[PDB]
Amino acid sequence: SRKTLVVTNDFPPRIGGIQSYLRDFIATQDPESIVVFASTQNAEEAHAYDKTLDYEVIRWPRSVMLPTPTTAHAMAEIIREREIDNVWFGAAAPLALMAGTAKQAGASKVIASTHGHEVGWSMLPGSRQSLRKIGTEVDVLTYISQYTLRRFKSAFGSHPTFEHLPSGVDVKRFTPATPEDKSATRKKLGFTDTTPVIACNSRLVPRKGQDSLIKAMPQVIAARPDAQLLIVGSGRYESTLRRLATDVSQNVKFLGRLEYQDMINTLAAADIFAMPARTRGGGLDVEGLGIVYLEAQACGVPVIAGTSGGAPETVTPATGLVVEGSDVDKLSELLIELLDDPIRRAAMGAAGRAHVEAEWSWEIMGERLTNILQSEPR
Ligand SMILES: Nc1nc2c(ncn2[C@@H]2O[C@H](COP(=O)(O)OP(=O)(O)O)[C@@H](O)[C@H]2O)c(=O)[nH]1
Repeated sequence: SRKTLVVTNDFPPRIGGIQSYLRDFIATQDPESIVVFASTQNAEEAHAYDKTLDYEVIRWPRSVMLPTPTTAHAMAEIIREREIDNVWFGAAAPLALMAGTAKQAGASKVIASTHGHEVGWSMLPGSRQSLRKIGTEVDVLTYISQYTLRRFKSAFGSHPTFEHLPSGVDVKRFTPATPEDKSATRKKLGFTDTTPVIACNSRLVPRKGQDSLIKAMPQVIAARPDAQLLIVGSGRYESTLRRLATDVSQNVKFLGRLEYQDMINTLAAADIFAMPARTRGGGLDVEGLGIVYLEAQACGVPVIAGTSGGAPETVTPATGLVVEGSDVDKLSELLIELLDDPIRRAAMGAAGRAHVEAEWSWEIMGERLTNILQSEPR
């Protein structure tokens, strides 16, 4: 059994996307075969958190872990002391620039994980050269979607083998609602069993397409007068969204940022989950994957996804629909059509749940990581 050291600046108790990614991936592995080397933002909160774990965390007593000689030295010592076989950089740029030292220290395999940022790194000349240096020193480069791969593949070069490793979804916590729970949730919101409910859970920023949803509502409301768009989340774009929703205000609910379990109950009680993501920022503001799509399918709820980035990759023709956010006529048509067909909706949600259980759970994704970390080097 090969032993892995994960080297990261992004680790709990701090809250974030990479933090969740690593935490949930590490928990899929045998805890005796895992050591973490992480920076420390608050010493007493880090110690309190590390004591809840069944695997070792070694804290680097700096607020940010940077690719420096002292950090590489410390990483090297751990590699030899703990007899490390795999070195895993939880985020490729810039920390995986220490991959050379990992090989010098005696590690037989170096893995680096990309997420969203390396797409932006693909554009600048010097930034692109750092991606090349990482690529020459890393044996396995993981990516969240076929879209992100296409964007940065040539920057990294052909030395590493490229492996698909997106986040999974907890299929025991994101689970279809009982008729009891769903009915009670709706009453909590001031709705009934018959209220048409569209849910959008996401940060309130232009690219998520809550603006597109709001502009599609007049037609939906005309067709289904009691239809409700639930906007779950917070963000800078809220005030613009509230202004867009002025004339449809009776049918749009800004629920703000909900507690974790309330967010799951609200989602599971919805008829449709919609988030018509578009690409903005000159091609830089993109949906890398879209975990919310996987969470909706896990709750057995039909999905409307956008054309942005890796968003289409989350759904099948059986489980969800892919739409252009700016196409308001089509988005409205799709929502009304889906709201008027409860048989199709029941079929799409069932297929969505089966889809995540077959391809997107932490059990499935954990098996993929096991394969990467436990296979002999080529
Ligand atoms: N508890 C809670 N979680 C939310 C809320 N809005 C979004 N999220 C979570 O934030 C995550 C969003 O990730 P993702 O979809 O990938 O989009 P990203 O943030 O852009 O990367 C998902 O896991 C959501 O469940 C909210 O209002 N409450």
